[PDB]
Amino acid sequence: VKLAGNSSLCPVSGWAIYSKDNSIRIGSKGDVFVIREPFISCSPLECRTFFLTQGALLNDKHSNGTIKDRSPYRTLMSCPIGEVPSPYNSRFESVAWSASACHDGINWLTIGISGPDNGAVAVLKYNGIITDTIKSWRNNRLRTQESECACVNGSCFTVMTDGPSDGQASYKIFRIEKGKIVKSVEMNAPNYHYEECSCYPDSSEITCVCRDNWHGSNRPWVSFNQNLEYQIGYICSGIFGDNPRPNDKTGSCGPVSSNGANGVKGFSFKYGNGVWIGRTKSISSRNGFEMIWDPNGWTGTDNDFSIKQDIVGINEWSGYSGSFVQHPELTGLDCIRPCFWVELIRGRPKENTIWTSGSSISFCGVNSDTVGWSWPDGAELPFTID
Amino acid sequence: VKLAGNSSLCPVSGWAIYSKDNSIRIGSKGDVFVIREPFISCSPLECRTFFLTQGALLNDKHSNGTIKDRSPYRTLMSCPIGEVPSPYNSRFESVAWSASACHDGINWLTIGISGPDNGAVAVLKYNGIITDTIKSWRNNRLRTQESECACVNGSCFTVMTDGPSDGQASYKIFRIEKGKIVKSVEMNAPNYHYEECSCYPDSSEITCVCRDNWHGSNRPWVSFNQNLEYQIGYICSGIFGDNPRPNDKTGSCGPVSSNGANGVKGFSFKYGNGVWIGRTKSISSRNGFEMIWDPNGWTGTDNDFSIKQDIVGINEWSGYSGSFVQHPELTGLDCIRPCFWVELIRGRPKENTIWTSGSSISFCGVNSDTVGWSWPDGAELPFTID
Amino acid sequence: VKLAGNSSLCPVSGWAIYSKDNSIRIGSKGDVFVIREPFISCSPLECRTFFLTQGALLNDKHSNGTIKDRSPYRTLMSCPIGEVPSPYNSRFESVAWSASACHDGINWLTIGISGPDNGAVAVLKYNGIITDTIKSWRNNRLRTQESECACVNGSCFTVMTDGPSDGQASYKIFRIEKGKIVKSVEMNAPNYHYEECSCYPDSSEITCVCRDNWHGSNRPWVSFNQNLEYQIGYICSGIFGDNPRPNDKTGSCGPVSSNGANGVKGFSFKYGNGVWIGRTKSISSRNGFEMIWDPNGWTGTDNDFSIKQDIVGINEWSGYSGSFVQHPELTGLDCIRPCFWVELIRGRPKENTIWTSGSSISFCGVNSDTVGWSWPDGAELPFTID
Amino acid sequence: VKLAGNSSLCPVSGWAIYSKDNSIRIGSKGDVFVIREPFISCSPLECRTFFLTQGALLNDKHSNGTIKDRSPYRTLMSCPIGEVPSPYNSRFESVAWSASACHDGINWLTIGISGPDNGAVAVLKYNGIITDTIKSWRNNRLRTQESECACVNGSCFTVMTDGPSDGQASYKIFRIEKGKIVKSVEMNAPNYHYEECSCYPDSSEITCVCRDNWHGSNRPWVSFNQNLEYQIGYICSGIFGDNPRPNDKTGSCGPVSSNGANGVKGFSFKYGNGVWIGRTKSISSRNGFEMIWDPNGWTGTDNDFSIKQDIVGINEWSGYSGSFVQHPELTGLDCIRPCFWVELIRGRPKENTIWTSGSSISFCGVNSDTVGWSWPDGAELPFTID
Ligand SMILES: *[C@@H]1O[C@H](CO)[C@@H](O[C@@H]2O[C@H](CO)[C@@H](O)[C@H](O)[C@H]2NC(C)=O)[C@H](O)[C@H]1NC(C)=O
Ligand SMILES: *[C@@H]1O[C@H](CO)[C@@H](O[C@@H]2O[C@H](CO)[C@@H](O)[C@H](O)[C@H]2NC(C)=O)[C@H](O)[C@H]1NC(C)=O
Ligand SMILES: *[C@@H]1O[C@H](CO)[C@@H](O[C@@H]2O[C@H](CO)[C@@H](O)[C@H](O)[C@H]2NC(C)=O)[C@H](O)[C@H]1NC(C)=O
Ligand SMILES: *[C@@H]1O[C@H](CO)[C@@H](O[C@@H]2O[C@H](CO)[C@@H](O)[C@H](O)[C@H]2NC(C)=O)[C@H](O)[C@H]1NC(C)=O
Ligand SMILES: *[C@@H]1O[C@H](CO)[C@@H](O[C@@H]2O[C@H](CO)[C@@H](O)[C@H](O)[C@H]2NC(C)=O)[C@H](O)[C@H]1NC(C)=O
Ligand SMILES: *[C@@H]1O[C@H](CO)[C@@H](O[C@@H]2O[C@H](CO)[C@@H](O)[C@H](O)[C@H]2NC(C)=O)[C@H](O)[C@H]1NC(C)=O
Ligand SMILES: *[C@@H]1O[C@H](CO)[C@@H](O)[C@H](O)[C@H]1NC(C)=O
Ligand SMILES: *[C@@H]1O[C@H](CO)[C@@H](O)[C@H](O)[C@H]1NC(C)=O
Ligand SMILES: *[C@@H]1O[C@H](CO)[C@@H](O)[C@H](O)[C@H]1NC(C)=O
Ligand SMILES: *[C@@H]1O[C@H](CO)[C@@H](O)[C@H](O)[C@H]1NC(C)=O
Ligand SMILES: *[C@H]1O[C@H](CO)[C@@H](O)[C@H](O)[C@H]1NC(C)=O
Ligand SMILES: *[C@H]1O[C@H](CO)[C@@H](O)[C@H](O)[C@H]1NC(C)=O
Ligand SMILES: [Ca+2]
Ligand SMILES: [Ca+2]
Ligand SMILES: [Ca+2]
Ligand SMILES: [Ca+2]
Repeated sequence: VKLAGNSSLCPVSGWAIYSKDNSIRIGSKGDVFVIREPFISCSPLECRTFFLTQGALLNDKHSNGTIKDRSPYRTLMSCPIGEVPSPYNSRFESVAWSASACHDGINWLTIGISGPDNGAVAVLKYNGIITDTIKSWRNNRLRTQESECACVNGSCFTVMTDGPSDGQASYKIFRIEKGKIVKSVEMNAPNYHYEECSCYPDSSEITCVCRDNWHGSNRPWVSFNQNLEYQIGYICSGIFGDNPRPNDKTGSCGPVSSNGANGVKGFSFKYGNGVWIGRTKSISSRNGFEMIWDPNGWTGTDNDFSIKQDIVGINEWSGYSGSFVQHPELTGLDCIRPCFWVELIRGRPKENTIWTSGSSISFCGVNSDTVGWSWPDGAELPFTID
Repeated sequence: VKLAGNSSLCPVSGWAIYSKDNSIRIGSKGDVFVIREPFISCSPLECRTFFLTQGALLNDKHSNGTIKDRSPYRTLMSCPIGEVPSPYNSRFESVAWSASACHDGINWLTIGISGPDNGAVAVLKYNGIITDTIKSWRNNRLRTQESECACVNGSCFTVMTDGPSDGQASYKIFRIEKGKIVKSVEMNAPNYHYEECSCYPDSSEITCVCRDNWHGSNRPWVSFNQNLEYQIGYICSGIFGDNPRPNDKTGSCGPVSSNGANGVKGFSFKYGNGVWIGRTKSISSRNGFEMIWDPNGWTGTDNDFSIKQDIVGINEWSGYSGSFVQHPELTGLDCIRPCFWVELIRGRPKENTIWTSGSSISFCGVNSDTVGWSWPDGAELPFTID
Repeated sequence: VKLAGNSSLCPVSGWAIYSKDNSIRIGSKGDVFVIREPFISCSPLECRTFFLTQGALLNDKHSNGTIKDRSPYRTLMSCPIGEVPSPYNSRFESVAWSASACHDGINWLTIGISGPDNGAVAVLKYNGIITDTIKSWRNNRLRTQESECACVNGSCFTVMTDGPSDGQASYKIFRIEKGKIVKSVEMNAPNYHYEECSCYPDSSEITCVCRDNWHGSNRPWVSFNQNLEYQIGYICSGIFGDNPRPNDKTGSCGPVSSNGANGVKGFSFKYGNGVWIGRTKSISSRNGFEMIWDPNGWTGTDNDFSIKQDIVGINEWSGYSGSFVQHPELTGLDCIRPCFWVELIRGRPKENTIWTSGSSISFCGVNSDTVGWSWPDGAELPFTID
Repeated sequence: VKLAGNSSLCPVSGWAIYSKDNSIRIGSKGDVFVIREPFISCSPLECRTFFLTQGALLNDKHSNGTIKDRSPYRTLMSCPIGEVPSPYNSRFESVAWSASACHDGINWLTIGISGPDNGAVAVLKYNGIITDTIKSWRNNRLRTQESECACVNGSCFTVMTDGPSDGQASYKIFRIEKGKIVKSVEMNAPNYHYEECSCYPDSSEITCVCRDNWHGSNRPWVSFNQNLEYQIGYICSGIFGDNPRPNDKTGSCGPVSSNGANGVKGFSFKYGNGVWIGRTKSISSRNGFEMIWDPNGWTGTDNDFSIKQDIVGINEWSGYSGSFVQHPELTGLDCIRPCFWVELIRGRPKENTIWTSGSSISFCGVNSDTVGWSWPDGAELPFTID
């Protein structure tokens, strides 16, 4: 049966570890894909890890990072959560160098973008069958979430960006039913910048927390109903969630220009005026990870926080991170449980290898005892191929 | 339930990318079969990639291409679409050095031809159980589609050739129910030459577009009803569909003798007087691929065209290509969707290796926005074993 | 539903190739078990390949044939027919250095013998659960079929041997329901010798064709009803079915002493006074394979034959061979279809390697066009490990 | 449906071999995890082998045993019984360096403990969904069974220890329904020491046989009803069950201090005043294994016994061992069948390698004929990586 999506988020005091795949450790000898963007999404039966690959395995010559991000070889694929991304346990999903995926309760929806930078096409599959497409409307690198879309009552929702990572781009929200786009709207957001949105349902509404690559070191957000009537803003907290970023001062409800260029895929959970912020430990590099609870960090600008839980050690490698949810139809709970994944990037540019790949850890929000720690990748680099 | 097969082909203005397995890139380290003829066919539940193997893996000594094409080691096998053809994810189908496969809605039908050059036997399996055999009637390399067969109303249909690739041969159309041959007819086609037919259903009828290895650089066709009452011809378009071929001149509704010797497996879709032609970019070798819409190419002789969409770049390796359809019982559409696959041949004879294998890309016909590009194999040759 | 087993064997004029796994060819690089005794058995849903392994893979040091046949490491395992015996696609069945398996229509029965030579225990599993055991009654290498047992109307049947391979041993027939032995009888067979019986159902009765290791170069048989009331004899045909054997003279309805010592696992199909004999092409070594039809070879002693079909070339490697059937509950036929498998042994003692393993080919009996040929192993020995 | 758990243990006169995975032998070439604690547990449909991994494979550099036992990389995973623990056939369960698992009849319950030594958290999953957490209450290495938990009437039960392995610690019994902790009680057991409990159901009650790492060379026990009303004691038999241990003298119903320091995970089955003791053959190291029936060993102090059955030879490697049961809902029997597994440890500290891993053999209790033998690991050490 289709997901209702009408209950609020679960109250969450801590994050319990849910999975760890040890991809790069195992891939040293085993046949494991070189991957990026290991996002998680759940059906009413299971939870899956989606990822992007150049069609190359670790410790092989083809893992040579000479190929561009947006290449003809890049594919979206999925494996069971906690298992390694192997050609022997992965479903092929779509040919894509930018992707999104979500289950409406009946079938899997996957959004795969491929093609040239000046005319990329996003191909929509529902139950493995192509059901719709969209072409680039600004002819400048059509790109999407790199994490799960959000589904409420048989409609799934996503956000796409067309334009520069450098300045003003064009941002669109989409409403999708059974793989077919039934409504879309462009966001009136001058001076804002949206990339790689983490989106989730909450009381029949979707909230996305994204990445400003232009001039924001805090995170932009967009929230909308099913008719795509939206509000936009930035996370006001002085606890800045992007990377790179400055040290924590008083925040802003607009874009924080200080160290605002570049960014990393991220997420955050809104609870009234409060926010659960997932971010790196390092302000300048992709090192460490921590969950921080600010009871007024959504609308307030002060840099005060009450709860902080360690996820990845300051000296260890992290990277991309995204939100994912588990619905009452899967858990049997009365609310929608918030969860998150972290990509643990190893190799270039930070380390002396010829390749780059990411590990995967994930955590679920629970209202019971938890603990801070460090769950890093664990691979000993460089590898045999280097 | 049985596939009805009584609706028209879907109107198609473009081709969206459906799959890419990157199998040769992955097969550098991974345990992937050395394959040829990666044809796709679909059940009402899934789509599968069938292929032929010498029973050898990439980067192994057994992949040494000294063994003849019609060896006793050759086997037909299948794997899920977009995944690598590996011994760990492949389903064994039949012992064959020539094959065809299709799903009637209830069960899989596979046709595997093996045996000596002068007395080959086609073994027919319905649901993996041997249900019939056909013996070579002209004692000269009995051979079939290397592509999916077509099914209508609980009957599946195929074309088989017995005789030389050098001149006049014998061609038979077959009607199959539950894996049993219920009716066959020999085609009365002097001066014609049919090999490796790409066949598809359309309004309760089957259309095959084949390969003239004798004296034709345009593609021969045959079409028939359920009682096997047939018509024959060639594609009249000046846009020549075979390889090798001459440059585009005024076409012919018979065989075009210019560079008509030899060829490559191919396909085309008929829409009234018009034709969707898929072909290589080079006229001499198997390089590049493109889709061309000629509104008057089926029956008209001129070499004008409306639409052209790139698939594989001019300097990139292509090879075999074939058609497959998706029935409304799979898609929920009102028509039968045309799709196609391309084999991307790497190694001998063109490249300095000891082996030869094909990669896989597939596309499906949509009436929404698409884009031309190049989706090539991508493996760095030679390999360790070379 | 449970197999009736009450119809007669299918009339068979020829043998169509059913499978070929190319194990040793693929195992050169891939992770494939070193195997012996690749027998086939079928459930109403599928057909499976069972095999014995020392728990070692090809091209690995552990494949060193220093270990004895009846060791603690030997396990019975099964993989889908035509697929390679890999740790990634094989079900574990039982710890055994001698085995049998059959499906009664409801669940799998497996018989696994392990333990010391002077007190071996056969463990009976039904649906993976241990349901019964038998201990060695003569304390001399308790051993069984090395091929499928036979099931008629919810009772499965097998034959076990306890005693010397050198002279008179003890032979017992068993009746098994839901994995539990409900009746057994000892065979009153002085001067006879039974090892490695190939057994099949036929009109509610079981016929086994076995291997005389003592002093018979023709094959002994035993046939019985469901109450285990049995008849015994030898195949009278001058076309001798064992290996080693003499050249074809006039036969005997008793044991043929000439070249009677040693033997090979084999099979034969009784049709009234006639017999389908499967045997090697070489009289002294395990080379080649052929099917021979003698219209009076069961009860008559003359060495005349009307039909002969080549399976494996005279210069190629063969080995063990067994019978298997497909019931009307699987095929939809009115009779029980006879089929057979051949093990293609490579390595020691015949070849200069450190190991020994077998390939697998199988054939089904059909009443339509067939052909003789040679489908050999195909591996290039010696391997890297040697 | 829920497992009733209200019948008695089956009467058992011997142990028949159930499985052997030969994983270290296969892992020489194959891609097999370096594992510890290969405990077995059964659903009403299948039996599975759970295990812990550092996320490393055999013959890889990552298998370097310098990483601590309670690392962040440690994960609980499962595979079908008798198959190798491979990344290609293993199901991810939880992130854990200490674990327990059981099936209540409806769904799998897994318990995975991870986190820092001073604040470990037990994460409970029902059907793969986090349902509860328990935090370390004594802040000293919270740890559990390393063996299956026991389920009765839709409730599952486990034992957890918090405190030193050096002296007095804290021990708690837990009652779990649908993955939620409904009741727990602390054991009032001064002078006692419980670790790594092997627990099983019997007539609506649970009996655990554990490891005294403090000052006991005989095994401690605890037993309780559904309300967790418990009894405690030690196994009085002079046949000592732990390792290290002294030679068999007069026993004690309290802790036997002689060689009582340290130990190994083990199990035993209670039958009234009698006990089935599984133990190592050596008294100093982890070598050999045997089953012993002492008709008065549970409550009596003498060191006499009736039955003894060999499992692993005196000079062969053994290690951890634990109990698992098969309920009547799986077997169709009238009682609850006792079974057990043995871990076969190869490598450090005993052997000159860089790694440590365990093999797996399992046995089930039958009332029919059995035989003593030796079923050892069998791998030739050292390996290429050593
Ligand atoms: C990865 O790719 C790079 C770029 O193609 C390779 O760099 C080459 O290194 C050799 C050194 O002998 C030079 O001769 C080439 O000219 C380099 N190429 C370029 C474009 O500068 C590198 O060898 C590759 N690494 C692999 C395959 O492991
Ligand atoms: C194609 O054939 C299908 C199935 O044979 C037709 O659907 C049937 O149409 C008849 C006509 O009244 C109905 O009685 C049945 O209820 C239909 N069956 C199903 C399964 O739908 C369909 O009409 C045909 N379409 C055409 C002719 O275009
Ligand atoms: C592939 O097979 C061919 C032919 O069997 C091998 O070529 C041989 O190479 C030798 C020199 O090493 C030459 O004398 C001949 O041309 C070939 N021999 C024969 C008997 O034809 C080639 O070595 C093989 N490649 C492999 C196994 O990697
Ligand atoms: C297979 O096993 C045999 C027997 O153990 C090994 O033979 C040994 O060969 C070496 C040669 O240096 C001798 O030193 C040993 O004494 C031999 N053993 C015996 C019992 O004679 C052989 O090396 C093994 N092959 C492998 C592991 O590949
Ligand atoms: C063990 O418990 C089972 C299930 O609770 C008992 O079986 C039930 O017994 C009651 C008693 O009349 C019947 O009403 C039900 O029909 C039974 N249910 C099932 C599923 O069989 C069983 O009696 C108990 N066995 C004992 C007490 O030894
Ligand atoms: C396993 O890990 C250990 C410790 O990290 C490695 O041992 C090192 O070896 C060097 C000499 O090569 C010695 O100086 C030290 O004893 C160790 N170094 C450190 C920093 O502790 C060992 O090489 C590793 N084995 C592998 C990777 O195979
Ligand atoms: C959520 O939706 C379901 C189905 O529409 C409804 O039954 C339920 O009352 C809703 N829950 C709310 C509004 O809390
Ligand atoms: C929920 O689903 C029903 C069923 O289609 C739909 O009609 C209704 O609009 C929905 N309610 C929402 C979206 O709140
Ligand atoms: C075989 O058995 C079935 C069920 O017992 C019966 O219906 C059928 O008549 C039998 N076939 C024969 C005797 O030919
Ligand atoms: C076939 O099965 C029935 C059902 O159990 C049995 O009663 C009868 O004896 C059988 N008939 C045979 C074995 O011919
Ligand atoms: C074919 O479909 C069924 C199967 O034979 C038959 O009943 C029906 O009349 C036929 N329909 C056609 C030929 O369109
Ligand atoms: C436990 O089983 C069910 C579940 O609570 C309950 O109805 C029944 O009364 C109980 N039976 C016992 C404790 O034996
Ligand atoms: Ca930024
Ligand atoms: Ca041609
Ligand atoms: Ca003999
Ligand atoms: Ca102790």
